[PDB]
Amino acid sequence: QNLKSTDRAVQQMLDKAKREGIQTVWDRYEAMKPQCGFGETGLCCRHCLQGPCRINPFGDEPKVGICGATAEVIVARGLDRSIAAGAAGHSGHAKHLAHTLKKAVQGKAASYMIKDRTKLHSIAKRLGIPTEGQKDEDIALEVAKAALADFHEKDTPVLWVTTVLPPSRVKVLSAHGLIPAGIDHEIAEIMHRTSMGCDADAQNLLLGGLRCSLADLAGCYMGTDLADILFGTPAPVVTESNLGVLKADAVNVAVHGHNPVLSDIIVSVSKEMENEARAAGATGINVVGICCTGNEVLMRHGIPACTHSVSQEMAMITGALDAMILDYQCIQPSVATIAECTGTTVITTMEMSKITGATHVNFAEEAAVENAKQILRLAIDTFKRRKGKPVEIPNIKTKVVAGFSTEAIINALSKLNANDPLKPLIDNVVNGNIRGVCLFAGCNNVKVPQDQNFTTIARKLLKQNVLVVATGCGAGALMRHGFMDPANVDELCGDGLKAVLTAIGEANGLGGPLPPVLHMGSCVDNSRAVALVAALANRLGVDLDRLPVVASAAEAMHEKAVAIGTWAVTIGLPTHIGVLPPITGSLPVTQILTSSVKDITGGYFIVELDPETAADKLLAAINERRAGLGLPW
Amino acid sequence: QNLKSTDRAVQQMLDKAKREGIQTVWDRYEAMKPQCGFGETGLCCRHCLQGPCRINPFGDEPKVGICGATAEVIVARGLDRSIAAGAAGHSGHAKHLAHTLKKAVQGKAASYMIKDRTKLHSIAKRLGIPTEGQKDEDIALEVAKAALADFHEKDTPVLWVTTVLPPSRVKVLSAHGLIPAGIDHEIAEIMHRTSMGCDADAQNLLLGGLRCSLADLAGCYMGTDLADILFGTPAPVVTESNLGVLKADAVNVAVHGHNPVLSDIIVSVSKEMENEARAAGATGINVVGICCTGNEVLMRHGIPACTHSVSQEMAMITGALDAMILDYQCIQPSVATIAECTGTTVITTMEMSKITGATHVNFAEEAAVENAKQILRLAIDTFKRRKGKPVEIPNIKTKVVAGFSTEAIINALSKLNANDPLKPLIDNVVNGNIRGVCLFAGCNNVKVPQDQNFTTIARKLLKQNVLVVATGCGAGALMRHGFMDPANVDELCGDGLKAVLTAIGEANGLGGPLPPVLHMGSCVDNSRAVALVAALANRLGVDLDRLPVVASAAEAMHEKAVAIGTWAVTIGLPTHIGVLPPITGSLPVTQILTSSVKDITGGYFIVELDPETAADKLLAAINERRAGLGLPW
Ligand code: SF4
Ligand code: SF4
Ligand code: FES
Ligand code: FES
Repeated sequence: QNLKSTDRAVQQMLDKAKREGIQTVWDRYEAMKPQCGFGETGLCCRHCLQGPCRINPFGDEPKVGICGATAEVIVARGLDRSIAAGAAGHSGHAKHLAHTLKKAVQGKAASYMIKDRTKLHSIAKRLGIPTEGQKDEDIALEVAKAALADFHEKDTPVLWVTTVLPPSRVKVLSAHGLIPAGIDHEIAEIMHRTSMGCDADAQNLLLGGLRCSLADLAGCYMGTDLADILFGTPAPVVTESNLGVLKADAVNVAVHGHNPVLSDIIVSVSKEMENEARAAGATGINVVGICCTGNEVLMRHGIPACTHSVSQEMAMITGALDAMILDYQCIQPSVATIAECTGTTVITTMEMSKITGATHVNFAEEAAVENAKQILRLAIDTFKRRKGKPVEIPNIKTKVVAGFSTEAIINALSKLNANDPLKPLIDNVVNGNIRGVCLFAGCNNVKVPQDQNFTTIARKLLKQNVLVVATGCGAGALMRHGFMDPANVDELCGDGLKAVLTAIGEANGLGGPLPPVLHMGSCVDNSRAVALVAALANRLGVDLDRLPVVASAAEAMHEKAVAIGTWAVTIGLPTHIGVLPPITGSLPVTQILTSSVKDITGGYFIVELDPETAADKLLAAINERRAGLGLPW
Repeated sequence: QNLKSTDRAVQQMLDKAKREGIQTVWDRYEAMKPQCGFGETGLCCRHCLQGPCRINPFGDEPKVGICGATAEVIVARGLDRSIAAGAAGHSGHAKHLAHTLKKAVQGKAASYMIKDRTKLHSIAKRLGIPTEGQKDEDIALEVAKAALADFHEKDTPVLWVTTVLPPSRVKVLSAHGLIPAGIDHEIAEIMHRTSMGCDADAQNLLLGGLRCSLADLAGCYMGTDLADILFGTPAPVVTESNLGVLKADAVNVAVHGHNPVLSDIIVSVSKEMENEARAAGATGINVVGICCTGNEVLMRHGIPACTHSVSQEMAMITGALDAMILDYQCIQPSVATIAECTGTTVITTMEMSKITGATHVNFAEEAAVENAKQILRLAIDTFKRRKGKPVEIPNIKTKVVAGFSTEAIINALSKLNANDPLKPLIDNVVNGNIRGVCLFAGCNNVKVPQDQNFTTIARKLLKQNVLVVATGCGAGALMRHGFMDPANVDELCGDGLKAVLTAIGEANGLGGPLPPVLHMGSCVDNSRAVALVAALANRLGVDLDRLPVVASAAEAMHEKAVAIGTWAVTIGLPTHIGVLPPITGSLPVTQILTSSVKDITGGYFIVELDPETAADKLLAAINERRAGLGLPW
């Protein structure tokens, strides 16, 4: 099973699924092989009913689409639609939160409130909204109005782009026409320009893609900002991860999907119901996280993470998962079928994300607590049906220190330099104790043995003194293999990095170091990494494409991950992707994305499927940035 | 060549392309066969980087997508993305016009103005904008603001849906949650819900598709409304169509694409430049139309239509097409390559729609006349380079009576009943002289011999006394085969229909009938057919799904045509599609779209590739509607 996942708890559940005849994502992948090489290379188009069109990567006809679309047009149009789809997910999430904040401060949803007043006022100031003499509720109404206004054209560009990057970066982007006019405007323009008989110039198409990726960045930053207002900015927390966080004698409830509007309410209402759960024979309600909504409640509340991404079905295979509470995105719809076998109650809550065979409980913010109780009573009832049944929870978990919002990182660093917190970090980049920074982001993918690329690359970079930060299921991969446990710093980190993590941790009273990898949150919380990197660029007086900072979507899957990698390139970072995106069927598109975009944004994709080679390429990119700043490397 | 096109002028140009070795759309189609059956049936998904996933229509594995997506989910998600793409095109067009109207009345674009003041005031009244005591420019600013507001959520739904359908239809749609909240909002929600791990219930997905199709309807109606304000509501005109409208001794300039913002300015500036063209040896500038922008200037100015859709390359093969002036959508990008062979100057004008190898002249409304002169001077220069070269313009053209906006149809009918214009039409539906109404819409498709389905179906329906109306390239097909020439009424029309067309035409002083088919305009002007049908429903006091009115996208191609067919079903019409959409790989999705949607909206798709059978099915649908109104049939 280690060819499927490097996670031992997942391997144990794969053996249970095999002997019980429960088909998994890995079995469905095997059944799909060999996969279509036209789609794998990007040389397929179904944008009109004259299709499907395909182009042989090599050889004879077909060489061109029926309408005359070349390989470079077809590849660029498909990639642009993936970016637009990713932007539609992250910004759908953000829009949901904007509507929740508005309802809250209009008195329409009393289960929600302004929890981080400080962040509300800072966002208002950043956006140019006056706070002096204003009621918090009125400021929040104006922030929610500004959030919603960024979805459409108006007399300003998207402010969750132009106010969150330094002016010199905005200027570079504006000079190339890359600043989005409106988030949903750009998504629709992509769908228009990529439809039949429209845009048919690869560079033009890909510039539109870069712009739409910044609409995705705006949605991510907006979702982090609004979720911090509503639910609190994360601070360092200690918890655990992997399937051993399930407890046979508790009602085990996973929150899965993306939006904390849902998750966060499940967490508080579940403790409210301890006594009812005990009344049912359970010790209590054990809320656990899957995917980004799990990361949201891990970061804010220390809720333990059960699993992530490709292995999500394995939580159900234990037999102990009484409920899986879903909102949207990244939920394998197989979970509704598996539930018939495992007893789990799978519950959808959002009207635009239903799964045939799952129970639907409409969630309304206006009725959030009651809707939550309804949902948790189904969970308790499911716990009751499994009294007497043995379960197989692998007794495998790791310790996880997390909660490293950008505010938390700056506060930690301020213990070493109170009035210039970023300076101790920059000092150690300059003296070589920190070689650079790498952000691990994005998914697992069934094509890659689960977590192998994240852990292989992260081990090489940590030994070379790279400060590693992580989000989403990249953070999930690293947490489940111990990279968020400070007890593993000696094993994993180079001496320079160890010295810095230890100095910061001691100054923070820890009696030891920060963990090897800093968990910066969910995938929208890649925006926190942008805030940190923009702050470092501003403090140094250089643009982002001069910093020794890189990103790696080492096992990417979702259209959202393609959008994140594309905005990482657009804001100026060397950006590794460890699965093949469907671009290899066009050399000119590949050359743009891996080379000539350097002359546009200064960032660039590094496509590399072999993780040791990827680590070497990421180190070379870091070291090239060091050299360009005149630093030793 | 008649297996490729039923148009004799196209056949002649196909012989010229063959002996000159110029590859055409039909050759690229042959080179693509056999096409992929997974894509043809809809059983392919590339929504994440675990893909491509496919499902065998029959047999053994693969049976399910890697994430667990079933065939019905994959088929429904692909269809929903096509609807969203279509909505993105028509509403991109509409948004462009809204911005042009705003610029015009703010003094920012003096080449544009309020030409149809009457329509401006009626649209304002329909939208609820006050006109009394207001400056036309202020009313127009408020209409343009309302147009732009319909792209995003606000305190009202999309008004270019709810104000253009009768209240009883709005109520039906609202009861099913189908009224769009914002045009670009719905497009983005589709892209979100269809991304990996999101919506996975076929009925839920398809309800979202129906709602997004009404966003496309709103974009079409908004684009017709705004283009009528700016450029005038069409009234009946007489012109010609097919390649014989090109003139060897003139500078031949085709306007191609969709938006009249461009086309309409080319038309007036070209007459301004007669003397310059004569100075170059030409008799003048001969502007001709291709595709919908050609339909826009045909309807408003009587500009002759050269060709449409699948045969658009053939205009260039004549050797006489000096320039092809493009905006966006439905332009085969092959035209940029063919131009190297034919001498034509292909000029793009919109920054989101470029074609490698074509000259780009940025068009700005603020500089429209100067930009137009620049463009037409390239055309004159191209004419000069071909002095001495023989050309081969087929001497084949038809007479075309067109210009039948809904206002023009009502005015024509008012000559028979001044204060109740729709009553003479309804009287003749009741007495059986008019069996029903059929709208032909949408594209040609290289899979169908060009125009064969439109003309075969239209001949059967006209003999059975159906009033036939047409738009877009359906109108193009029928015009090029003589269906818009009143001299062909005796040949084509049943005695009842002939009597009505003659009575209306005589009352209009024509000394003869209206033409066999009424041209209602471009594809956004399918909204004119909606206005007529909604007016008839309102006058009868019944909803649209009780009228004997059907639609046929007999040779559909573009995602826009899929969106139009889907909103035709959503507003209550039986809607034929004469090519296979990628739904046959899911019986449950097919059953929804062809049968159970009748219980939701009262409309339904009729998929039928054989045109004689399609005509029989369309007549049965009309006659079932007649029977339900208690009428003989
Ligand atoms: S848009 Fe062009 S390449 Fe794509 S399916 Fe249609 S004809 Fe083929
Ligand atoms: S979304 Fe599901 S069906 Fe589609 S490519 Fe990804 S794994 Fe395959
Ligand atoms: S031919 Fe396989 S993805 Fe289209
Ligand atoms: S397998 Fe051919 S369209 Fe994907």
